[PDB]
Amino acid sequence: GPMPGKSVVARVAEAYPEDVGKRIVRMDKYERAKLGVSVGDYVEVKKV
Amino acid sequence: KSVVARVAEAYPEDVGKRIVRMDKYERAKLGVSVGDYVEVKKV
Repeated sequence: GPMPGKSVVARVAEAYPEDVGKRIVRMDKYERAKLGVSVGDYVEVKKV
Repeated sequence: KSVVARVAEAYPEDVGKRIVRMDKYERAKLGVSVGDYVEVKKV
C-alpha cells in the first residue's frame, strides 16, 4: 500500500561525465520509492 | 550546506546499491567526498 516519503541515507558516488554541471543526482527506483519522488522531481541533499 | 538537485534515473548497474551519483560541484557545495554519506529528502 501507499507509504509516506522518508529520508534516505545513501553513499556518494562520482557522476557520469555527461551529467557534470547539470545539478542532477542519479538515484534508483528503490531510493526514489522510499523518498516518494519520481524522476524529474527535486530533492535536498545534506551531509550526515 | 543543503543543496537542491533534480532526480535522474539510475544506470542499471547501479540499481540496488544505495548510492547517489553527484558531480564535483555538488560534492563541493555540500563539503562531501565520494564515499561519504548524505541524507536525501524530497523538496
